[PDB]
Amino acid sequence: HLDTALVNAGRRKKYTQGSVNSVIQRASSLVFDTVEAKKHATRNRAKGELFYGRRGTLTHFSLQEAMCELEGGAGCALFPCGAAAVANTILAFVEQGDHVLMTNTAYEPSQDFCTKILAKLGVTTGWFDPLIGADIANLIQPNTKVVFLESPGSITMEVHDVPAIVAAVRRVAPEAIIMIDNTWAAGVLFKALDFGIDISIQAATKYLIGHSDGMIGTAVANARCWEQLCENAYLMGQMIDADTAYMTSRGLRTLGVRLRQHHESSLRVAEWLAQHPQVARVNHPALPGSKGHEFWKRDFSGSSGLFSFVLNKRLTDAELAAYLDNFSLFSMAYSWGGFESLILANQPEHIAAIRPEAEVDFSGTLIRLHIGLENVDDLLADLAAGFARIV
Amino acid sequence: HLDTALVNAGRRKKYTQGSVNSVIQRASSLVFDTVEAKKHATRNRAKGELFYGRRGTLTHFSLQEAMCELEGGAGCALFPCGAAAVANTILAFVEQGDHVLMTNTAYEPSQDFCTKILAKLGVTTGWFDPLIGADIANLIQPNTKVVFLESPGSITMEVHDVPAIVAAVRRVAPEAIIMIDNTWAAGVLFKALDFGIDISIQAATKYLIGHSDGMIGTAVANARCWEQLCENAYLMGQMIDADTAYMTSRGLRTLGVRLRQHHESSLRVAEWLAQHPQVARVNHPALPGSKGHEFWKRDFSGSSGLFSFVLNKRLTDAELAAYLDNFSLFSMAYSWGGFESLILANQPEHIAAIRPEAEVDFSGTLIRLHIGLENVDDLLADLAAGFARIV
Amino acid sequence: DKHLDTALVNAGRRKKYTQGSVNSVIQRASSLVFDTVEAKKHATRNRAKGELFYGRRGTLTHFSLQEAMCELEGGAGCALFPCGAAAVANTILAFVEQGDHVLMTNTAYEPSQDFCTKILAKLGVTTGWFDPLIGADIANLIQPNTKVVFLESPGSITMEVHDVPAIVAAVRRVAPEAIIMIDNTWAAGVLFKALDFGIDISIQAATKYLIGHSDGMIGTAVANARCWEQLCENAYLMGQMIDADTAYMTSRGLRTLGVRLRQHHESSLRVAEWLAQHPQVARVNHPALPGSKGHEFWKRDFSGSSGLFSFVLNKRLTDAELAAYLDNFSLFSMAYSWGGFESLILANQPEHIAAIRPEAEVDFSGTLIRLHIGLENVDDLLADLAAGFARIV
Amino acid sequence: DKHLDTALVNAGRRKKYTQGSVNSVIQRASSLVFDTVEAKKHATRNRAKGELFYGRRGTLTHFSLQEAMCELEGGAGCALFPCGAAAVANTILAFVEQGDHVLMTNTAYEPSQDFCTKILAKLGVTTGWFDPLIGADIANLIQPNTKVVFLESPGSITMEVHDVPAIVAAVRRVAPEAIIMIDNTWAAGVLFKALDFGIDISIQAATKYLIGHSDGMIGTAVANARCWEQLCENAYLMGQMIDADTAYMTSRGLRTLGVRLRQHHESSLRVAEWLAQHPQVARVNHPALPGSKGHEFWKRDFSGSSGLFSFVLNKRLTDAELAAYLDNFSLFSMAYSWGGFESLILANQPEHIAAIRPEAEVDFSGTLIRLHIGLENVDDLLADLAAGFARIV
Ligand SMILES: *Cc1c(COP(=O)(O)O)cnc(C)c1O
Ligand SMILES: *Cc1c(COP(=O)(O)O)cnc(C)c1O
Ligand SMILES: *Cc1c(COP(=O)(O)O)cnc(C)c1O
Ligand SMILES: *Cc1c(COP(=O)(O)O)cnc(C)c1O
Ligand SMILES: [Mg+2]
Ligand SMILES: [Mg+2]
Repeated sequence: HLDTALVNAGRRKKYTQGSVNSVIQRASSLVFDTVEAKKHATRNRAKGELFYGRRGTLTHFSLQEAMCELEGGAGCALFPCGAAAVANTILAFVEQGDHVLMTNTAYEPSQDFCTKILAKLGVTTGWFDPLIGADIANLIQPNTKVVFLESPGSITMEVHDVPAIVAAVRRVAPEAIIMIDNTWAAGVLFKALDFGIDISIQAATKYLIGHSDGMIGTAVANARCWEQLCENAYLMGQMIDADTAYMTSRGLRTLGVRLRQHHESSLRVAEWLAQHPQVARVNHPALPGSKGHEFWKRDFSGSSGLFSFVLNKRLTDAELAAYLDNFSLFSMAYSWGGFESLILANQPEHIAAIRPEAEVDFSGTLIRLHIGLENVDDLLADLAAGFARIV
Repeated sequence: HLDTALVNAGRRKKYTQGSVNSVIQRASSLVFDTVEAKKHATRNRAKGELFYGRRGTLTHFSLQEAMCELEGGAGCALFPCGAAAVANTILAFVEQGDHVLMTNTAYEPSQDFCTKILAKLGVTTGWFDPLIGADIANLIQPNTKVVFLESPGSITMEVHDVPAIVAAVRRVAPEAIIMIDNTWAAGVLFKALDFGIDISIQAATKYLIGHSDGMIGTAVANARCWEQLCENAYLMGQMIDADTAYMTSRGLRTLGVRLRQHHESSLRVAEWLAQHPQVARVNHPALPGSKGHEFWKRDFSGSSGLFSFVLNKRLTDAELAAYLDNFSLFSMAYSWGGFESLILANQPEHIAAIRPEAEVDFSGTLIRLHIGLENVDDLLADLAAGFARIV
Repeated sequence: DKHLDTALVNAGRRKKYTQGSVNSVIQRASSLVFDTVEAKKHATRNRAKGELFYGRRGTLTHFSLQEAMCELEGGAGCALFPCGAAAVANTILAFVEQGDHVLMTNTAYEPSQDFCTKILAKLGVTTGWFDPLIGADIANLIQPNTKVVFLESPGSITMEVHDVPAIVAAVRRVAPEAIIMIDNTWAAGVLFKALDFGIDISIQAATKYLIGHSDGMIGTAVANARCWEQLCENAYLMGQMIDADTAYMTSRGLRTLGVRLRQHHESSLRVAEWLAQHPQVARVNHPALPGSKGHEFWKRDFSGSSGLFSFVLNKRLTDAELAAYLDNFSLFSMAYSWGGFESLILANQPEHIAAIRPEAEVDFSGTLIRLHIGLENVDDLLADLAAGFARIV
Repeated sequence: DKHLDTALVNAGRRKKYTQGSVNSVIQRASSLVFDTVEAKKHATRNRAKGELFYGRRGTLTHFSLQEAMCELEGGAGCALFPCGAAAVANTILAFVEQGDHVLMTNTAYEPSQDFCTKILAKLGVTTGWFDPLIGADIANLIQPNTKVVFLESPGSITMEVHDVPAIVAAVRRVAPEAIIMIDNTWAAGVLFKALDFGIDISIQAATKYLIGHSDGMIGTAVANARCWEQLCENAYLMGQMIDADTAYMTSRGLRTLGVRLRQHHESSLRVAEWLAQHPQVARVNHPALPGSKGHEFWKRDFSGSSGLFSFVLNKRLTDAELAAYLDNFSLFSMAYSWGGFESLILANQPEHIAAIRPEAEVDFSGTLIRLHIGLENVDDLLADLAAGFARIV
């Protein structure tokens, strides 16, 4: 059961040394008692023997073991944040002349890494609609090396048909590297590697940390792709500090109870918004009628608390301020996955500008909500008060 | 005076909020009270206004201000470790078709980033002897974009003639990006940017942290190069956690008193080794006769505690174990810059393999020492006991 | 009902403490700098009133936690301590002097009892005991020199729930000026609103559910207006404080306390209901289980349950049987403390309990097993308990 | 001489605590897991002897610090506390009972005095006072019920150095069983080897030089074999402990303590020598300065100096002059505490000192300025002091 696995993942005596949680081992230098010990550590420098702090200490090894168990992978690479995990995981598998095929709903920093970093290094990026399904086969080029998924999509929440995409990729380019940004699912509500994806990337910053106070990225790879991910990310110096690794392991322990509350509350809010006269559409993977909902219901084991909705009109700048500046419980901030409820707004042309080679299908102002752990009736009252400020 | 600057750098009330040290602000989400506040934060997202944790919190801003003051730069980018700072700082300034010209004594992970990451991205790397001086002009190609220095060199400690190198580069390619790995000097014993270098990179892991228990990289850039460094490293997701940033600021406060002890002790050990019958040569920038010593004496304001020496013979594997396995105070580990004294050995062919397009000029076993804060007569007794095990 | 969830998310989070982040900043300090003599004078006058003065009085991080605890427990001030045992010992010490008498429940946490019998006694302060179900009959035990009446509901290990209204009313009838204190750790200070019942001070080992992850230690004591000044100043004369980082982690634990406690309640009551039907169980002590001692008071006076409870086996396990039972669990771990995400198991023989029930005997003869029910899947925990039963059948 | 530098680098760093790193691991815990009943029994028997048992007794991180402190101060055990004031109050409390008497130097840290007069007095323990230079004449003040003789050398604020050998010899002549304690904070426990002088317990605010950076609070008390058991168990009954992270940071501070103290000594003595020649200075109180009170004992009994000292101005500054002086320093900051990298300044009027010198009067009439000399360049600090003098001339 997932709840039991979350409580126990990565907690072995060699890391915990008698406590419930792993020790925090802060180190660059790791000491070798003999030349033979140093030789053994060198051979096992990527295999959980203490060698050098850039490879990790006991605290990192415990987190890596936990992530491999929970996401069903052969190895887990750690990064300073989610954006670093995305950028460096893609970079690890490309070279001049390669092509990346990325969903047009990818997180904007992921897109900007492709267009502003990869392109000048001779790696091209093409784009696809998140509902393309089996038709992605027609976009695979002779030089396509990476297929990059993100389900649900950033902001607009469209859910891919991963089985159809993976089957189509494997028909044309069996050896391609299929990656997913699996942050919304916290890597546990969608078991990406069981669907034939090669690498599951997360901003552990979000639900794994769970409290809006650490930043960290993870990438869990299958056996085919692990060695290349591990060694190439290491050549870029990617690692996380021991204390944040500890706080990520610690966040896992409450992830199940947190996610269940985020699901229950956010679906309640989504159902209520969907009936509301000031709401044109609700984008929540768990809400019937949302884009790709059928695939969410089939392929995921739950929901988190992040979603969006489109207002029945385009707010003026004055209305945007009246709406956003006067919430009592929702806070305006970037990021999500914590205990606090958050709100942000985007105009349609803002979204169109981050949907490469595509237009948007709405004209009202889009509101993205993160539903935290507050009482849902209090959150509904805050949203209702906001509606009254713009009616 | 440097000691007063080290105590005070980055400590302004807006970061310290009443304490001696900056507060530790742990955050991904940073809250905007109004739409206008969010617009202001966005405009100032790289200029010390709270915007998003990947850009930094008050704790990072304090460290960045300190590093800019101490190294005389326009901005300071932060990284998860020194290797990440090197890799990402080079990457920030190259594209397909560019050429990098790097000292053949560069830190081995820096070389491996160039040969294993850059090359397949269409960026070539050429090499130069660290004593090339003005003759580097003959190696500058039409596509040379970056000139990468490291003074003293890794392991073998050769000191560049930076004024001669910089003048020759500026004669041929005034616009080239000149970078230095300035870790041995802790960025303060050699004021790189005052010599016309564009970017000074450090593994803050070493002397800035000072205790072998944090990892972090920094890169301080002049005004010409800052915006590109800042934005391109950010697109790779590079950052450090708030707690390590705090521990780096904290390490600065004792850096002066620590470095003076490392200098005094390590020069004493070097002078003693230089008289010893079992020692063929001593590689210490502060020791008369060492390679580039004249430039160290002219261009640096002190020494740290890392150096090497060559034994009067090539140790067999049995002798290596007898020597290294039985020290009482020196420990075998990678890294350096802490309070503990460390020892490592390399055979000549090991060094030759990390001197691209060059051979080594010694045949004895090379021993690298980090001289910590222990009593120097105790360290000398430990070294003497080691000599007796191999005589 | 989830009534408190919004309060838990927001408690103590004011801009002066968070400075733009969601959580309070961590301000590590002994020295706190005064920019001017005028500022030093103001900080001195207000050194116990939330102006930065000296690290021993607190930094912004402590002030934020103190505000959150006062809001959640409805107090006038919150004193902080290195652990729950320090909170108990120092809160009692803050209100006693030579010649005074303490009246304490005989189900009090053992370190609390030992503080009374081994420290207070040699300082001229005597301690008497009462059965946890004494209710209004406590009036007969109050002496003219009784200064402190010390409650703990549910009781340690055996889980008996006081009739707090009856006890408080009797104390106020006989000794209105007495200081009534409660160790409110099991309720995490929020499932039983002690200060609303006329208790003067609610003490918690924040170590347990507030931290919630078995990795910090900290005590809190929230006092009403009548008692705050004496608690604050006398604990400070003993140098009592907590470090800023643990204060931050306690505030952080508050944010998930509601969702955690609901799961601990649901899972532990399921386990208790199953044990109460099991042929190898003689008795189940869970405040939320009908028939448990003081359950009617729990039902009336609490807003929920946590996950700690106990049960009595049908026999006293020998040392050998205790090893066969405890050494071979797959999910439960043997450890002290509780309140975390992990399920824990500990055994107490009946004679061990009797020795920590002063002036009383136990009313059971089997080994008592104390369970902390964590966040694991409850069916997996039941399978672990069932396997344990098979090892001792 | 740097004799202790190797010991400071290595103290407490054993493989069982460091597990491959240079520094001890940070083990955060309340619960400590017992794999078997046999392991729990062994941990219980050895719960005060460095076996993992419960977070309140310590984790590996605490054990490493305790080992380092016992090595450096030459003791049998080291008890840990939330701050220096908690160490003083709880170490004294651990050895007194109703009817006992404490004999304390009148230059003791004010919170230490207030603990005696405001806490101990109401528990039946009386306190008497002695001049710090009393030496062998202390014998006349020892009563049949004197249980504790409490030293502090140099004294707080005014810096008087005891003749510890003379005091100890007199105490052992009259009351051999008395518990002699010293607050050894100024020496960081290493510049004065208190236990080698026949003192029983050396107490430190590790907050100061051991932490060394003004950002952690922690008290330590290192006891000889005679007194360790009572200190350990009675402090534990008061719940006294420190968090694992602050213990780690204290161990970490030890590693640079030698290099820091040498700079504090060099710089502060230079400043003291300059002040002693300054026309606006009436007196300099620095143990390392010839002519200072008890300097001959400092020279004989200490292995070095720290950076805290004081001086008396040629006049008492009014409130207005105090602001002009203190508000406008560029490098010195106004704050309590000391022992860090930053230079600090605080003023005490002569009448303020007299009020904290029980049964004594002060022998100066100017404002007393206490300086902590940090790691800044000493010529810059002298320029800051010179500018201050110009503002009050
Ligand atoms: C938050 C976000 C990221 C980036 O993570 P950071 O830790 O903020 O760098 C990556 N992917 C998704 C889907 C995100 O929402
Ligand atoms: C240590 C080292 C680095 C790498 O720093 P890390 O923090 O270990 O990644 C970079 N440059 C030099 C010269 C080094 O010695
Ligand atoms: C745990 C316990 C305490 C002691 O708390 P510590 O933080 O471990 O000192 C106090 N009261 C109760 C009811 C406890 O169970
Ligand atoms: C600072 C001080 C103390 C108190 O230490 P805290 O950690 O601040 O409680 C004790 N003794 C002396 C001599 C002091 O100066
Ligand atoms: Mg578009
Ligand atoms: Mg070569």
